[PDB]
Amino acid sequence: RGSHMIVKNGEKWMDRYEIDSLIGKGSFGQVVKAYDRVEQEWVAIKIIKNKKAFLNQAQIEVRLLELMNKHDTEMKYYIVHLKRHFMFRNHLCLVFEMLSYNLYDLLRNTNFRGVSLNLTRKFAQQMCTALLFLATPELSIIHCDLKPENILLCNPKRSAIKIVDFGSSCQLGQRIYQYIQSRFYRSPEVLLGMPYDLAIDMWSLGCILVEMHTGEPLFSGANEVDQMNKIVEVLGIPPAHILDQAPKARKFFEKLPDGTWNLKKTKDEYKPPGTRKLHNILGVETGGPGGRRAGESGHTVADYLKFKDLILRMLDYDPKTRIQPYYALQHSFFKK
Ligand SMILES: Cc1nc(NCc2c(F)cccc2F)c2c(-c3ccnc(N)c3)c[nH]c2n1
Ligand SMILES: [Cl-]
Repeated sequence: RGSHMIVKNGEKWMDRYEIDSLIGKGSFGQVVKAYDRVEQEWVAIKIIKNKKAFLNQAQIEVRLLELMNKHDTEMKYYIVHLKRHFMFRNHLCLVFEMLSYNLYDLLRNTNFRGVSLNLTRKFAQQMCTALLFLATPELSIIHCDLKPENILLCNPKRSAIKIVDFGSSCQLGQRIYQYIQSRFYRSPEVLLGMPYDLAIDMWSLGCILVEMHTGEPLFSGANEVDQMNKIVEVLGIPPAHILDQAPKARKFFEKLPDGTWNLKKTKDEYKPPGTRKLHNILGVETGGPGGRRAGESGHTVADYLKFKDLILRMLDYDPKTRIQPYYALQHSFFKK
């Protein structure tokens, strides 16, 4: 009774799946680590709730990464592999490859100190490859929920990562669901109710990489007004040419005499627009985030300037000008 299924541990499904542990619940239902008796390998099984909303979302997710499986390319390997699917005990079940803990657990491991710029660089490259694969014309898949939680390590003692959770995913010209992207990673086009393309995932990747290295969220809004006001602290007021074409622009800003845009009141107070420099957040010249990387190998001002430039390309207010996967992979921040 209710949405969920039966958690036991030790139970064996279809004389094939030996269930030993629950990895973690999601909005969509459960994920469990089990053993495959016929393929002789470990598997994580996504158990979708017995509801239309989540089932319909699962059917899209199934369809999208089946489509990804057709492509002959090394790059497809940065997306989680779906081995098979079957309905069982009235639940849709997706069998995936076993991966490891997410990048939010890896940050919690360091007590939110952040990982090294060297590891942040490896993550940034694998994700830029993954976003590139998604952008293949035949695919043109917009994940719409990229965040540390949906980025998983393959093995806990190694740097290789993959993207998971394509329940929220759509395809370029579509406007299916009311709510897309996690608030902290929500790109400003989505905050202002403007149409969105594959550019919104690159804005999420930008916020994620800064958090990976500083150890904390770049823009941690409690609500949508908080989110925009905190993005404005770092990047200033958005372009007038953007705010002039945005349905929800007059939620957060106000048109002035000069045809200019100034902020609305705190109601009841943020740092003035663009005064919370990304220079001091990364601490390019003050020994890295909170001074914690001072003296440390591979944490030079030169290295912090290249990372800073690349993140600022990814945090472009303009989705037309924001850096695309193919070109972010040519950046000096990755230069060999
Ligand atoms: C250790 C582990 N873990 C995994 N999942 C971790 C996890 C949770 F435990 C709970 C909620 C979301 C989530 F990604 C997964 C998934 C997975 C899971 C969900 N959706 C997709 N598309 C893939 C595949 N392999 C996994 N391996
Ligand atoms: Cl709000």
